[PDB]
Formats: sequence, structure tokens, C-alpha cells
Amino acid sequence: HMLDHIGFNIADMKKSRAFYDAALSPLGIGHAMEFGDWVGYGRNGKPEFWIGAQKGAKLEGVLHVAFSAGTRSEVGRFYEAAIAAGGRDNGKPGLRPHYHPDYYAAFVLDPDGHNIEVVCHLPE
Amino acid sequence: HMLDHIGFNIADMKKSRAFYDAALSPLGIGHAMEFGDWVGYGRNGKPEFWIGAQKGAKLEGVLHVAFSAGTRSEVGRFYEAAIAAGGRDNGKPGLRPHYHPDYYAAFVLDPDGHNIEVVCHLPE
Ligand SMILES: N[C@@H](CCC(=O)N[C@@H](CS)C(=O)NCC(=O)O)C(=O)O
Ligand SMILES: N[C@@H](CCC(=O)N[C@@H](CS)C(=O)NCC(=O)O)C(=O)O
Ligand SMILES: [Zn+2]
Ligand SMILES: [Zn+2]
Repeated sequence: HMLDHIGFNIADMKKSRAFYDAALSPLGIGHAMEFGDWVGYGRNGKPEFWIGAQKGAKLEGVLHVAFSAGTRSEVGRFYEAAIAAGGRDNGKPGLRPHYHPDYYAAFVLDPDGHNIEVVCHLPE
Repeated sequence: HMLDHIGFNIADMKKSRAFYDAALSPLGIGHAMEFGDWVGYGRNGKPEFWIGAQKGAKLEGVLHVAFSAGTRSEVGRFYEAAIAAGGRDNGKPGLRPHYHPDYYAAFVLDPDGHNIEVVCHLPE
């Protein structure tokens, strides 16, 4: 994999932490680490996804982040949990064959409007 | 790995494409794919890092993206190439032991001010 980690600031840590806690839980993802004023999500102690809430530093415009799912069931569970936590629909779980024949994904906007996806690339 | 891919808009495709072409080349990373109005960087046909240049849609604020290096030599070569292409220094190649004892990295700002890192986590 070419991506090691990413990080960005959001408006409100309480709100964003709650969203990502709920959204990423079905992927077996939790707080891999909390370094200073950042919260790092990851699996098996390896953080890859960092959010911060530095005053005035929040990202503006839409960032797209896609997380990897091992199963289509995980895609669906991410979606349900993210919506329930206040995420806004940006595309229901389903095949996206215009990308490739086995691309199965769902899209939810986070509290700052970022386009958060979970995708499985495998046939089932 | 939990990150599948990311994407965001930048101000000027010619400038950003040139920067990332130069910066990511030492990692064996090139244009894995060009889908519509986006440019996808990746290795072995698998795009992970997408940039676009939609009018008015550019990301504002600082995004941090770190790419994985297999060797410390690669970290250094990324840095030299990124600087030569007009990147701004945000941290020279070297150990960052305050992260962990084998963390070796360099940081360069892209044309839009994003904090681009290449990191090797292995002892050498
Ligand atoms: N509503 C669409 C969302 C598709 C989407 O957001 N795709 C990602 C890339 S995988 C993206 O950033 N698209 C930007 C665009 O399509 O303009 C769906 O349900 O498929
Ligand atoms: N100038 C520093 C840059 C360190 C840096 O940018 N670290 C990343 C995380 S690996 C970051 O986003 N840091 C934000 C901060 O330290 O406030 C260096 O050379 O080490
Ligand atoms: Zn996507
Ligand atoms: Zn970093």
C-alpha cells in the first residue's frame, strides 16, 4: 500500500469522534493511538487516520476518504452505523460496476461534509 | 491496511500533477489510472491517491498525507525531487524518534500548502 497515514482538522472533536467511532467500529477500527491533541484511528495498534480540532485550522472543501472492507456485510454495517450517528447519505450500499465489476461501496458525509466511503473490491 | 484511497481537489492541475509526478516517482508511483477529470496515483495499477481540479472545489486548510517508503534512501529521494519541483521544506530527511525509534521521514508542502510526507518505519 502506498498510503501510510493521513490527518486533518475538523470543526468539533466531540461530534467527529462520535461519528468515526460509530462508522469505523464495524471495520474493527478503533483508537489505535491518541498522540497529543490528535485522535488516531487504526487496527492492530497501527493508526492510519488522524483527526484534530485545532482552532481555525479545519479543512474546508470536500475531502474524500475511502476505507477498506473485507466483506460487503461490513460496507452495509458501516453505512447503517454512520447514518444512525448523524451522517448524511451520499450513496447507499451497492455495486458500482462503472468503477469495476466487483466494486461494492457506500458513501456518507461526515459532520464537516467530507465524503466518507467504505469499499469492498472482492467478489462474493 | 485500513485506507483504500483518498481524493481531493487542488487549485491547478498542471502545477500539482508536476509536483506529484516528481515527488512520487522515487517510490515507484505513477499514474495508476486517469478516471474522468481525476488523476490517480498508485503502484501496480492500483490507484490510491486522487487529485482533481474542479473549479471552486479545492481543499482549503492543511491536509496531511504520508506515503510509505520501503527504505530511508527513498525518503531522501522523495525529498530532493519534491524540493526541486518547487515544494517547500517542512522538515528534512531524518529520524523522528519522538514518534518511534525507527521513524524516518521528510515533509514537503505541495503547491496548495498540504503537508506531504514520506516515511519509512523500518530499522536500517
Ligand atoms: N453518490 C455516488 C458517490 C460516488 C463518489 O463519491 N465517488 C468518489 C470516488 S470513489 C468521488 O469522490 N466522486 C466524486 C465525483 O464522482 O464527482 C455513489 O453513490 O456512487
Ligand atoms: N516539521 C516537522 C513536521 C512534523 C509533521 O508535520 N508531523 C505530522 C504528523 S506525522 C503532522 O501533521 N504534524 C502536525 C503537528 O505536529 O502539529 C518535522 O520535521 O518533523
Ligand atoms: Zn472512493
Ligand atoms: Zn505524518
